[PDB]
Parts: sequence; structure tokens; C-alpha cells
Amino acid sequence: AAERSLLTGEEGWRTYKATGPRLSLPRLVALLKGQGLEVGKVAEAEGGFYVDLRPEARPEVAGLRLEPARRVEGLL
Ligand code: NA
Ligand code: NA
Ligand code: NA
Ligand SMILES: [Zn+2]
Repeated sequence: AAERSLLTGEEGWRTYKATGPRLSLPRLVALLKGQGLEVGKVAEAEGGFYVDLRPEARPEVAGLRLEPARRVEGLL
């Protein structure tokens, strides 16, 4: 019952949505690596990026907003 990436289906990942100012893919990755996180698949989202991190990680990156992505969303 391992957590699986919402991007790729691979087990061992939790997909987050990342947003931030002048956020680019290299900057995002660099900021995560700077927190000592293993980074899995990263892909562009609408308004930011999706990024896979290990389920056990507790990502708090300054100025950067990271929330777990949901598999589905409603019309709110
Ligand atoms: Na399995
Ligand atoms: Na684009
Ligand atoms: Na765009
Ligand atoms: Zn857009």
C-alpha cells in the first residue's frame, strides 16, 4: 500500500504542487536539494510545478509554497 506518484504511478513518491515567485524548474529543484530532499519526477503544472518527493519527507522551503497534490478535484 505504498504511496504512489500521481505523475508517473511509481511507488515511493508523494506528488506535491509547488508555487513561488519567478519559480523555474532549476530553481525549484535547487531549493529542494538545498533542504536535503531527494527529488523525483518534476513537471510543469498550471501556475507552478508538480514535484515528487519521498512520502516521509516534510518539505518546508522558504518563500516556496508546497502542498500535496490531490488525485482529483471538484468544481468547488
Ligand atoms: Na507493489
Ligand atoms: Na508553459
Ligand atoms: Na504558462
Ligand atoms: Zn496558465
